[PDB]
Amino acid sequence: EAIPVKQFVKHIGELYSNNQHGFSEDFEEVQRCTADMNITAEHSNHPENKHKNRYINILAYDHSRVKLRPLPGKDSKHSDYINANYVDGYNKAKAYIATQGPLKSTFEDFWRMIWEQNTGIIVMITNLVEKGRRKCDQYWPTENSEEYGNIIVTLKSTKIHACYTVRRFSIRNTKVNERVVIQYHYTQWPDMGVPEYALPVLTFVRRSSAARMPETGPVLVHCSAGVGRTGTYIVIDSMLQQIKDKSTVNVLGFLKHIRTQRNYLVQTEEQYIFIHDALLEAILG
Repeated sequence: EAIPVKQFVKHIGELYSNNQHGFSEDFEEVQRCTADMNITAEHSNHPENKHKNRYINILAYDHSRVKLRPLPGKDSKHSDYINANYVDGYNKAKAYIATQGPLKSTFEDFWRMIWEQNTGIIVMITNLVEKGRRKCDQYWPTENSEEYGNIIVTLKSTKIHACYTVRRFSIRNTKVNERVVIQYHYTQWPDMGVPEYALPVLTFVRRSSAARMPETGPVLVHCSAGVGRTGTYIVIDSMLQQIKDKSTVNVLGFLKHIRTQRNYLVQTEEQYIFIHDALLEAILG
């Protein structure tokens, strides 16, 4: 259960103490927290869906997976699949869709999901290629328009900040009519480990979070696998909201809960520590 901000701040000092022993214990607990739950991901594992997964070991649990409307005709059965899950936010079920960086073979699925779920904000926390590893394919028009199945995406504006870029698109469903989608793209996450300074990430979280408008669909959050940095964002954003609303915090409880909705959310102990670093800076700022 939640603890007051004052207690949380001291708890961080305790977690760091003794060569970070407490952070290691908490993280192991997270890693083991769904071990006995027998959570299935049959759809992710289906041979027909194999090419739709960026990473063989990164699944979308069946009970929380985002489903695409099936397409009529041949191979309709597995046309409902995307590697993506609903994930809760602070006091809001299904506040996010956590998903992998789309593949060229999944661009149509990705934009169809955006249309069908009424998503208005995309949070992207990766570069396309990082230290020679392809992490995500470019699913948006560099300029003008690109067509992804029945969704035509038009670039309207690009605003460049030191640590992130904001791209506004107009999208049109050729079978419907037009909607605004804003992509908050974080461009300075290091190729290895976590950012040295939490401040630019906090700023990115605050601004991208503030852009969520009432009565819209879940905010789409993705990185490469859609678990490590994606989980990190989700925990930070949710805990900031909790602190604002209640002056309490529940990082470990909240993270254990969302592990039930998508595998490996907050993938590394370094990310788990970074969450605390970021929340401490927010509290002190």
